[PDB]
Amino acid sequence: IEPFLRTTPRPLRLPDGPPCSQRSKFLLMDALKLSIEDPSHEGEGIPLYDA
Amino acid sequence: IEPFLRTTPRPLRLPDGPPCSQRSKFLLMDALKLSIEDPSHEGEGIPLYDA
Repeated sequence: IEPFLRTTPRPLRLPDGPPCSQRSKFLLMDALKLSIEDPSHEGEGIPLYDA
Repeated sequence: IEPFLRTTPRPLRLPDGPPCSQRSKFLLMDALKLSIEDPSHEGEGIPLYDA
């Protein structure tokens, strides 16, 4: 058993290289939306005409 | 020339018979509406889908 002291743990060594790139399926914080208002008398509109 | 005094004119004689009936092409004072609101994105809606 080797004892685990307050000086034993070391930081994780992150790899080197060129910076990572986005891989999500859609934009997260850079997304821009075009918005419209749909009053009560709409129910469920076909996604194509909403676009 | 026969003079026209304040006792000469007589009221028009309206005809007799059963009471007259409506002949307008749409209801005037008995009409009822089914209404929907529209903001600004419904600009030129097809009259069939509005109905």
